Amino acid sequence: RAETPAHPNRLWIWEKHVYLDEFRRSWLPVVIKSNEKFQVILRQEDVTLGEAMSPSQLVPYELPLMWQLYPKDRYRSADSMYWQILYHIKFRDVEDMLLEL
Amino acid sequence: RAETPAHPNRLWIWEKHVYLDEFRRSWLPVVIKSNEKFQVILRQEDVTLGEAMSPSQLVPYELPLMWQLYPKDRYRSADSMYWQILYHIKFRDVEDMLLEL
Repeated sequence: RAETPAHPNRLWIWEKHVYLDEFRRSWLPVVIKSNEKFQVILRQEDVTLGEAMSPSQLVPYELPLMWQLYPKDRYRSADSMYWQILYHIKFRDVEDMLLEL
Repeated sequence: RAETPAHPNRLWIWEKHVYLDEFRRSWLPVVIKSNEKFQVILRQEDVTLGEAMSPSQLVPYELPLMWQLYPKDRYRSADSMYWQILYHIKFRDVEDMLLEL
């Protein structure tokens, strides 16, 4: 039930639905709470999915196509916004990431 | 001579020096250019094949077990490496692609 040190470097968007990193590790956004700053819980999920799909065939989105880890552990949105890392925890063979833009 | 735009989304290692894609197409590495990093010539031409090889089976390769195409522009190797597919073409029904680290 503890947090995860090592953080992914990049979170490409695969599907609307699905993000992939450099460890070929699928992450899915499952909730997007909002009040000023929204927050996305990307749960690591198995796949059993494919076909790297385009922005074009994506496309209107609340979340960036890309997510780039910066020197200070902030994630930067493909559209120049910055997202704080809220946690990279794990709860019973369940590994989630919650980003707060 | 013939720039082709839809390149394989997934290179699988069938054996040593034999890859396949989603299409069950044959891709053949003939040259690797150790310039300072890797340059890999891949060329299509189907070869009759049965039981694929195991990674152990194909032994510690020059090449990877699998390349998988990311939305970014590039193929991720089974090793967190990325490869610049610098060209995809055909010279008289002759498919060629170049992959570099």
